[PDB]
This record gives sequence, C-alpha cells and structure tokens, in this order.
Amino acid sequence: MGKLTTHILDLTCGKPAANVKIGLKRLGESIMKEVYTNNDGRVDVPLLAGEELMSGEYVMEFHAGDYFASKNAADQPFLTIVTVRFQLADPDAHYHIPLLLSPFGYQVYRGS
Amino acid sequence: MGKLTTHILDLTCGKPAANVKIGLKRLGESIMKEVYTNNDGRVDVPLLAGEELMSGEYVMEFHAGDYFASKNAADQPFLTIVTVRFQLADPDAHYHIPLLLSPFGYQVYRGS
Amino acid sequence: MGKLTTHILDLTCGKPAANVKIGLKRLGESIMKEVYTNNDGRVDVPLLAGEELMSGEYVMEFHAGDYFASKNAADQPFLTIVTVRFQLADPDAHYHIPLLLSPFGYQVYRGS
Amino acid sequence: MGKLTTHILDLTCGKPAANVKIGLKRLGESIMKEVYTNNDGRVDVPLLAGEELMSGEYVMEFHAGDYFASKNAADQPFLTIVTVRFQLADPDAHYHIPLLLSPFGYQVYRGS
Ligand SMILES: O=c1[nH]c(=O)c2nn[nH]c2[nH]1
Ligand SMILES: O=c1[nH]c(=O)c2nn[nH]c2[nH]1
Repeated sequence: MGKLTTHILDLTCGKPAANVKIGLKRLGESIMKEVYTNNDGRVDVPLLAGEELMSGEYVMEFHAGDYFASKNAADQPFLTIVTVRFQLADPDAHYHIPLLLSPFGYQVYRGS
Repeated sequence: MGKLTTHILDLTCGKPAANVKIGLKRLGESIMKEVYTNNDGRVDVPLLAGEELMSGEYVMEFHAGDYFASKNAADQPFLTIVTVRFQLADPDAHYHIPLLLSPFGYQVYRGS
Repeated sequence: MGKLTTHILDLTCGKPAANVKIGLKRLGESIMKEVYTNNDGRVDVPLLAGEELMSGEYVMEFHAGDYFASKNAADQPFLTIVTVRFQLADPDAHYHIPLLLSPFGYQVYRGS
Repeated sequence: MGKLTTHILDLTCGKPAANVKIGLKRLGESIMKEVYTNNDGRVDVPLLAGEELMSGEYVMEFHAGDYFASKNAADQPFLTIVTVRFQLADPDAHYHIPLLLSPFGYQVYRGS
C-alpha cells in the first residue's frame, strides 16, 4: 500500500502551478498515465498506489513549457518538458516528490 | 559558435562532484557523448560547441547514484540517473546548466 | 485570520528535519518565539496567526548547525543558523515557507 | 590569503542579476561593505580576502526586492532583502556562495 504523490509550485509568483500536465512512465516504457494538476498544484488521486506501485525506476514528465506559455516562455522555451527520473525502493512507502519550478531552473526533492 | 557547459556541486559536502559520468543525447536518440567530470566538477571540453550545437532538445544523464555510492546511497538509491531535458534555442549562444546535487533532491538551472 | 507555517526537509536523507529549533522575530527586534519541529519537520501550532500576524518583515532562525551536528557538521560548521527574512503583505493570507536543507546549501520558498 | 566571492542568477530569465546591491557584515555588527554586482552578477573584487577574511560568521544582504522592482515585485514584496548567514572556518580557503534567485524562492549554496 505504497503511495507516490507530487506537487508543483511556480516560484515566479509563489502560487501552485495549476492545470499542468504530468506524464508518468516506468523506466524504458511509454506513458502509462497523464494527469493535470488541480488548483493546489496537486492531483486528486495519487499518481501511484497499492498494486500499481512496484519497486523500480519511474519518470515524470512535467510539462513546464506549456504552463509558462499560458501564463505569458517563448517560441523555443528553455524548459519544455521537465523530466524527472527516480527509483522507488520500498513498495509500501510514501513518496512525495514536489517540483519547485521557474522558467530557467527548478528543484526536485523528496519532501514530506 | 555556441557552447554548452555544465557543473556539478555536491551539496552534502560543499565540494565539486568529481568523476561523475555524464551522458549527452539529442531528444529521442541514443547517447552521443559520455564524459566524466574532473576535480572541479566540470569537463575540460564543452559538452557541445560550434557545428555540434544545433538548435533543439537535448538530455543529460548525470549518474548521481554511482557517485554517491562511491562516497558511501544504498542498494536501490532514490536517485540513480538524474535526467535533465532542455531546449537550446539559439545555436550561437552560451548555455551553462549546472547541477546542485543531493541524495534526495537537486537544483537544475541556467547559470552564468 | 492570516497564517504563517513552515516545514523543514533534510535533503541529505529525504526525511523531515526533526526537533530543529526555529527562532521567530519581527524585523529589527529580538526573538519573540522559539519552537522545535516535530517528527514531520513542522510545528503543531502556526508560527503566526490572527492578531499576531501583522503586515511587515519577519525573520526565522533555523538552527541547521545543531541539527546536522546531532546527526553526525564539524566544529565550525558552514551553516550555523540559516536566517530567512521575508515580508508578509496581507495579514489575512496563508504563508507557507518551507526550507529544503543541506550541509552546504538550501532552498527557501513560498510553497502551498 | 582566503577568499569570499558570490554570484547572483535570476531564475526568472536565466540571466545574471545585474546591479543588485549586496550588503556584507560580520555577525552582530553593522554593514562593513556595500557592493553592486556587475553584468555577470558578480563583483570585480572579492567580497573578502587576505587579512580581511577572519574566521567567523558573516551575513550578506542581497537586495532582491529592489532588483525585481526595477525589472517590473509589488508595493510590499515577499522578498525584500534576502539575508544569508554562514560561517567561514578556514581563513585561507576559497568560499564561493552563489544565489539562485526568484520572486518567491531562492537557493543558497557553496559552489565552486
Ligand atoms: O504536500 C506537501 N506539503 C508540505 O508541507 C511540503 N513541504 N515540502 N513539500 C511539501 N509537499
Ligand atoms: O561555472 C560557473 N560559475 C559560476 O560562477 C556559477 N554560478 N552559478 N553557476 C556557475 N557556474
């Protein structure tokens, strides 16, 4: 009964990044899920839980380019799809990986 | 005559991350280069320059897992290969993308 | 009925920083509060709320040095007291300012 | 013959933060220096060197509020003066402490 959640903050305006598409995939495979953050910059249902959450490597494709585009970065943005690889060791643990995001930089961390 | 350089700092000990392997690839392709940072956590020759640097999307595969492993994170580390996608718009510009790295989090930015 | 909360994550081990002392003070004054984070790296009661929360500048003194010391950085640590100044404009708003912390670097942000 | 340098990057536009005032002071004292970053977001002469650099705690007052103000955050900005405390142990070592800055968050690290 593990769990994988996330969270996006736009450091340009201190608000949660809303309606950003997030791709989810197992390492070496194709997208398996596609979600859009709510107003809190989170997703209602965990990105992964129970059976689903299998120990291994995953990748999340945060669509930063489109998000900043709507809030305005340019025709060929520096950040298009912020990609995040990570390995989930224990299948019964909680993994909260937020994303602090800016047009030209970002923080990826295992928060609480 | 554009240029792509990078830099790795281990925020766990304030020192540059040395001898870390860095994979380089164009979006959707296979590795095209493989380098190992020196003692300053940089690479002698630009990761990309002149002809090579074509406008588009690239990906750098920082091998964080192995680096921390040598400095010690575990059998199934949270971070294995920190992956970084980005788009290089102008082919004649300088792009310096450093990496602030920690066992459980990291910063990716367009520095100077 | 505004609110000021915070949160500390130790990026060295992906866990919340527990029992870290946090000083709170208005700009130019002496400490007014002193708290110790719980196991979630948070404090049970808001650091500021209602009447208390007056528009202006505050400072939080995160005692990183002692925290890392207990988990081990040295005799004269790089980070001793991570100091964070910020201005609270609206008195009725919620301000969540977490702290991503490492022996040699840290992130300060207005999260959700 | 130690050295203290710094560097400011505006993560909102990937450029160095130019002409930002930086206050320098020893712990518990008044400003001792006041500098303004050049176009590279650095200062020509080290903020501290040789004799000057004495082992102990210092504080740098990055004037983020004014900088973003000129580039535009509001009347009562979240960040006014980003304050950074740190301890310099060895007097003969090089300490490079850059600042990744955004209207609502920032990274402080011991870079190379
Ligand atoms: O949902 C979250 N809550 C928090 O308090 C937090 N702190 N960092 N990341 C976080 N994510
Ligand atoms: O090579 C670099 N030099 C610097 O001064 C710097 N600051 N941030 N990233 C950087 N990379």
